[PDB]
Amino acid sequence: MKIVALFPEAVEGQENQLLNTKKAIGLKTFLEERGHEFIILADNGEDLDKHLPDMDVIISAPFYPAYMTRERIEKAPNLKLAITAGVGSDHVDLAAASEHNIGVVEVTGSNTVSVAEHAVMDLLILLRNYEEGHRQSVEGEWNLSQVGNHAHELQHKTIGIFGFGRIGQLVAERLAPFNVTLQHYDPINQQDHKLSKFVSFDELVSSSDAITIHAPLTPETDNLFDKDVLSRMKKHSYLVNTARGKIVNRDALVEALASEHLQGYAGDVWYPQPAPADHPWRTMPRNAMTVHYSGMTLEAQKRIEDGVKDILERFFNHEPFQDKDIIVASG
Amino acid sequence: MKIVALFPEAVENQLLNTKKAIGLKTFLEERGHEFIILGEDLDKHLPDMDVIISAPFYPAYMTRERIEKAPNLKLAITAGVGSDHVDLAAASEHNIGVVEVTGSNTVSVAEHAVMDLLILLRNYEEGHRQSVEGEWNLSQVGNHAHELQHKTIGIFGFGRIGQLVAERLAPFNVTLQHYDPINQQDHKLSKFVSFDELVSSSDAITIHAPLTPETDNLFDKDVLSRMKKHSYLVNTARGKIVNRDALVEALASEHLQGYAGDVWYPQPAPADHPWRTMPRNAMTVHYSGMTLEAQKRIEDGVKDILERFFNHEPFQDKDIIVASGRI
Ligand SMILES: NC(=O)c1ccc[n+]([C@@H]2O[C@H](COP(=O)([O-])OP(=O)(O)OC[C@H]3O[C@@H](n4cnc5c(N)ncnc54)[C@H](O)[C@@H]3O)[C@@H](O)[C@H]2O)c1
Repeated sequence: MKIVALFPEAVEGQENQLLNTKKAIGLKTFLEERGHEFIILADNGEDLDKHLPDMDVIISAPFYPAYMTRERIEKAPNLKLAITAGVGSDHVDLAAASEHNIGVVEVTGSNTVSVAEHAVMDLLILLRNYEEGHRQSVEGEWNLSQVGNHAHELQHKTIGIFGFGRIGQLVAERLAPFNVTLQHYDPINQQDHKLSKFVSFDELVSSSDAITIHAPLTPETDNLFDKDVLSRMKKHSYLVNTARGKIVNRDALVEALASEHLQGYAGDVWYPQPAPADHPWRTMPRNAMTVHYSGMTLEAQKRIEDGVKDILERFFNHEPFQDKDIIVASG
Repeated sequence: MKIVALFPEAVENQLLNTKKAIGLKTFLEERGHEFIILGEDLDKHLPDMDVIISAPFYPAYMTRERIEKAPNLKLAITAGVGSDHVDLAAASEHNIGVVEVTGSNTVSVAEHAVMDLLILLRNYEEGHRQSVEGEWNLSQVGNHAHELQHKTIGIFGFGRIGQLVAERLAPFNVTLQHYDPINQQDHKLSKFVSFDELVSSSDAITIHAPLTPETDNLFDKDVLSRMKKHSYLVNTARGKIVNRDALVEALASEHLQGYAGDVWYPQPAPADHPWRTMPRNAMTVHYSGMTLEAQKRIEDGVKDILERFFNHEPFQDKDIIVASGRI
């Protein structure tokens, strides 16, 4: 079986990174030890194309995805398994993958905590106006009026958690001790929790001091926070989205910041990814974006390495995956 | 009473302001006092002012020279905490009361420190530079990006803020350890530990101690190097606890992966303070006393003092710097 991987390019010195072309999350030996062919693409597109005829299994991370469009899938008569090194498979045409009977699996669980940490950090950076505080530090300055102007304690604020699954809940736990009212909305998790009051969406949107997103990208969350929803959110509120870029309307969110309806936006997830160099989210007012590594913390890497490995093991001998892990099922 | 306030010009829903002036306009003229907001070339005012008010980051200086000229002044209010700007000696002798608003930012400081831990370990600074910069490395940012979870965090100084920081760190599933000269029992939350051990065993250390003669320069070149490789230091206690220049050596050599905090030697930090420019800092200037609800706190306090003064009531001693006749 021939296994193709796309990973970020290794850089001299960065001897830590697991998920790159050099250390390639341990698969070279792991694979080449089991009789299989292993191809790491430093290519993305065009060098991808020359493997489509024969790749048995494709592998990539959401942070740096090999897009499996219908176009590409149809070219891959050998392909049986698309593994997402991480969580988030929107880089794969599920519909076509389904129709060609390719399986699609990601490593559920592997980086939930990481992402929670990143989100509460974002709350803090946003409310505390860390950005201004650090700019002034860096730029020679010392001006408390202008930092002060947007600096808030997180304490006593009301936080709305949109999507109260694994990460939503991890975020509640860590936010609870900061003395803050929690509300959440989830289709299903619609009971009060020890930590959060269930609330309608309408209500989450309008009553939250800031909102953090922990919802999947489904037909309902697709472009959910458009001009209309942003509009309905409290004036001067904040928004944190480390779930998926597309939930939040690229352009609407800009107009919301520039007009100052929204006090700030942070998160680490983009449409599309990689974020093109001129993505307006990079440059826009009062942002605390980072590039997309929150679920790619170093420790997160081991967890991913170990999942991809376990998957490939089960795959190679017809052992059935944990349901956790299956996006599209295959025979 | 005629009440004078110096605040900065506006520019800004800041409260300590020529525009918002912590609400003293209507508050005062609604109980019939005169209210004058301003520059310190209103000497042209101090013959007869009953009360002066200012904030510590933009003081009206009450020099002996000016106090002698100010014979009707009964109350100097500092909108905030820190009355360096008032000659207490003279205050005392001309029986002016000097009072402060003991606005209480323990929680603020704790949040700030916890955020610094996050920014440091997760590699937010690089993560954000790449963003703004239009890059998309991933080896670069991932290379030093860590979960806070599972890390051992050492708290140097287990008073209110340390404790406040513990409670917030607890649900992140880290090992907490602390050193305290007094709370040397295990805490349901942090294991007591010797300072030696704090230094050498901690993944990141946060300083929550007071500036005493034994905390002065405690984090010098020796303790910094006794700390593990690639560890992190966060200091929102006082700048001189950490040796200004040693720490720069400690980053530059990459013994320390990171340093953040909002306290400096001296403060305000000189424009060229090396901690500004040093590698892998997450320093801010020291606002925090400065948050919007720190302003509401001050607002309410300046009001409560003025109200007390007006109805001739007693004060909290915590608020009187120089006591005086009424007071
Ligand atoms: N930044 C990263 O590196 C990274 C890593 C892991 C996960 N994530 C993202 O974070 C999100 C949260 O992941 P998780 O593990 O908590 O998944 P989860 O399944 O535990 O959480 C999703 C929850 O949202 C709810 N939900 C479903 N449809 C909804 C809708 N229309 N409106 C609101 N809520 C809805 C569901 O009830 C579900 O329980 C995921 O969608 C994932 O893509 C990103």
